[PDB]
Amino acid sequence: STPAITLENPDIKYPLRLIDKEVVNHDTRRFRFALPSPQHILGLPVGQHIYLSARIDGNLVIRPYTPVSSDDDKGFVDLVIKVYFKDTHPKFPAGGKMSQYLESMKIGDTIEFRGPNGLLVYQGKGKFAIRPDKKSSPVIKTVKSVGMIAGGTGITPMLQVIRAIMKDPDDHTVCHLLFANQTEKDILLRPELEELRNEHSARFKLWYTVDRAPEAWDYSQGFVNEEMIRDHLPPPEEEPLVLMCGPPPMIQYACLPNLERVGHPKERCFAF
Ligand SMILES: Cc1cc2nc3c(=O)[nH]c(=O)nc-3n(C[C@H](O)[C@H](O)[C@H](O)COP(=O)(O)OP(=O)(O)OC[C@H]3O[C@@H](n4cnc5c(N)ncnc54)[C@H](O)[C@@H]3O)c2cc1C
Repeated sequence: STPAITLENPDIKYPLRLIDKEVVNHDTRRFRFALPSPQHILGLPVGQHIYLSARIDGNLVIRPYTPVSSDDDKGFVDLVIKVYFKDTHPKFPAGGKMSQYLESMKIGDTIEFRGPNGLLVYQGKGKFAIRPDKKSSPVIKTVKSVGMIAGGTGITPMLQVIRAIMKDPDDHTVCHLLFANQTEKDILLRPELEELRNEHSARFKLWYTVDRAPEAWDYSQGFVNEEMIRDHLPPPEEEPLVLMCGPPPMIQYACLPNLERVGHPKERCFAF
């Protein structure tokens, strides 16, 4: 038999109860929400995400999240969240709406989840099903390697796919991640990524870039560029699938132009 799923219908909102909040570091949290019973699973295909929705300061706010849990977890869903506090970044004085709302929640408060959503589903052993849109059907793309470019919060769609691959010992797909952040301090999920590298280096390649680097830095500095894509993603000759998730100036200026310069087919590069 299979566990009961939580996300039965994508147009229903499921208010889930907050049961634990971990302060990972000053501005990073892990929020654990209870599913309807301890024996439920979320019901989120690999490749897809959920949305959170709430009335925040009187207005509707909806945002996508990819849990760090999986359908192997019974009874709960975990979200890792970067909190964007007001009065910290000069270009974003108000901070972030949903992330500050999450930070304000009390244990026992609920928030609405909906899903699953997204045009890409990983079907295992290198096979991806990618819709060109929500009523069109998908392209069952099969690849030997996956190039992944994440910026900031865009890591969690990548991590979900990486973990699904690594846990299947008969999945020979190789994932190459290039992960960009503002600073070293601002990197999400570094221990988790480095554990995967420790255990699965043959199938998981890891590289970081930071906009500004610390004194002691072993990786790259600057925005994603042509050289980083040549050096840290599979070559286009091997026809990898290229996945991206990051702030829309990152995708537009740093990722797509440079993927094209290396020779990857731009129009095949998928943005979560
Ligand atoms: C598929 C997918 C999965 C995602 N998964 C996650 C996840 O697991 N965890 C997660 O935390 N986010 C995730 N995100 C990002 C998420 O959807 C929101 O963009 C994020 O929570 C910020 O929303 P907000 O309402 O707090 O900010 P908004 O009010 O929408 O602010 C807009 C933008 O302003 C920038 N900004 C605001 N304040 C600051 C600040 N102090 N410093 C730097 N930049 C600032 C940010 O880039 C922010 O996105 C995901 C996005 C996608 C597309």
